[PDB]
Amino acid sequence: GLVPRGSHMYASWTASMSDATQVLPGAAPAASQSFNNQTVRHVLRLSLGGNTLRVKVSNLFGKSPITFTAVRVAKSTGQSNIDVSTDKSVTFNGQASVTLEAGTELVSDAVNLEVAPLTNIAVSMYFSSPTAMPTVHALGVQTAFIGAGNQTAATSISAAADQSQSYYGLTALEVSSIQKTNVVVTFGDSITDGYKSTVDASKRYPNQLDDRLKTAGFSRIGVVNQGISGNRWLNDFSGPSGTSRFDRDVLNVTGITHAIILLGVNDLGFSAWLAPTQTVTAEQVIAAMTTAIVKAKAKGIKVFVGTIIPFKGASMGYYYTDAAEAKRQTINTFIRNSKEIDGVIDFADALKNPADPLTINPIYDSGDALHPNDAGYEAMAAAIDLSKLQ
Ligand SMILES: [Cl-]
Ligand SMILES: [Cl-]
Ligand SMILES: [Cl-]
Repeated sequence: GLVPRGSHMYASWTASMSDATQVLPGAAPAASQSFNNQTVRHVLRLSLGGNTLRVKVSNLFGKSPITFTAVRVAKSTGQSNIDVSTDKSVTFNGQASVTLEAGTELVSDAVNLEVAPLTNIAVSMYFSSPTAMPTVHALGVQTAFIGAGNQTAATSISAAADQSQSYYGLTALEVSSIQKTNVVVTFGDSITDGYKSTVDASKRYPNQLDDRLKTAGFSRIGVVNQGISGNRWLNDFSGPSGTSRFDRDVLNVTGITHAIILLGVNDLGFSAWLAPTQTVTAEQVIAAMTTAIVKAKAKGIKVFVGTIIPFKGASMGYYYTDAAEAKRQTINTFIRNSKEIDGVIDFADALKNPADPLTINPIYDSGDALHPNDAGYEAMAAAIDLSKLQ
């Protein structure tokens, strides 16, 4: 009959945050980008539609407060353009300006803009003051547009070479519905992030998963992306360690019902050359995984773990090694035999080279023997049984 009219918020799009100034042990410290009397217009693809939306802004890794002088939202018509008839002020407890102390995040007021699944909205931020921004999602696989002055309500951004592929201080977009809704969180590294998939093409594997769900009729099963390029389970860089960020980036995602966990290859590949002081074992990796899994089951989430895709050829002797291949096979065997998880997604089986299972299938090779191409990410999405996400 009639669906109960109670309304709830659901994560429709996400981006995990990193500290752009944090560097590998022994490296020279890095500077953060800054804005000064400028506007950033982000573009993001919504997984779930609904009637109102909220915007989550973040200063999680700032060293000083920042002040969002204005935040606006509108439907995207491509490039930096918006449909100004949909332009809306995003307020924070009634205010149009909001200050976030260092290490905090804030959800905005609800905004009355009806939006559809698999459509692009634009979130525009204006920083009047000189603003350091170390809280970023480094590789968005998506063009952001920067311009002088407060251009948050403009038809487009007038700049250029002032483009980025990051997200600055923007971490989540929630939308409301009365419908029953599933939120699938994909948690991982570059390969969940969608690195070497086509920019602005929405061809990350969670994008293609989302496409498959909507084609099958599940407009109310959302997929949100919580990858971080270069992420590791046991150590900071790139981005907060998988274990330290699992509470924020998986457990606290608004409305989470499912999780696909795919992380580890950087724990294996960093120790040859990038972080020799950070050699880890397959057992230490499995210990972190099961703590994450056990937490998520304790909260009612259905947990799926993906096998580590083959990566022979990926800088032989400097990322891939025989030690890494051994650790990868122990981890894959554990995943494949675990009775603690709700299910396995055999990404490795789906994507391996039939000529040589230790390498990625050449037609899915972006060319570096590690990262899939668009076809490889379509193949990852195809490997997932949609009944698991119901
Ligand atoms: Cl096995
Ligand atoms: Cl499956
Ligand atoms: Cl089904």
